[PDB]
Amino acid sequence: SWQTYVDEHLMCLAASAIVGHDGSVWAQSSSFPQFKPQEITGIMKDFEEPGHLAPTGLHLGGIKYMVIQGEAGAVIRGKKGSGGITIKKTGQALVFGIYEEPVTPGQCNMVVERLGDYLIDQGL
Repeated sequence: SWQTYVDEHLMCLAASAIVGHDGSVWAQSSSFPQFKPQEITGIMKDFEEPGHLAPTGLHLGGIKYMVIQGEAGAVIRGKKGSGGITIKKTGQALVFGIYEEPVTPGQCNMVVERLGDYLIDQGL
């Protein structure tokens, strides 16, 4: 099934998703939150303007994260409690990874990187 394909190729407590720059879901794991378009817009702006989201924090699914060091124009990183969020920009899409202990930041960061690696390799 599509969902078993997605769940085993994405990060699946942790969740992950591939979202177009226009905000449409290309694939999301079973527990990935619904999000708001304005949330995607501010994320797209932080990729243009590093530090943009830092004074207000990063919001996804209404959840507030503290912005930390990412990769300018390419990766956003956020922390909350014992978990956090990683967002990688590709040519056409955004890869999201959300994690909570005992999932580690490094586990999430690497699933996101691998997804972006695949998408960019496909020209997306």
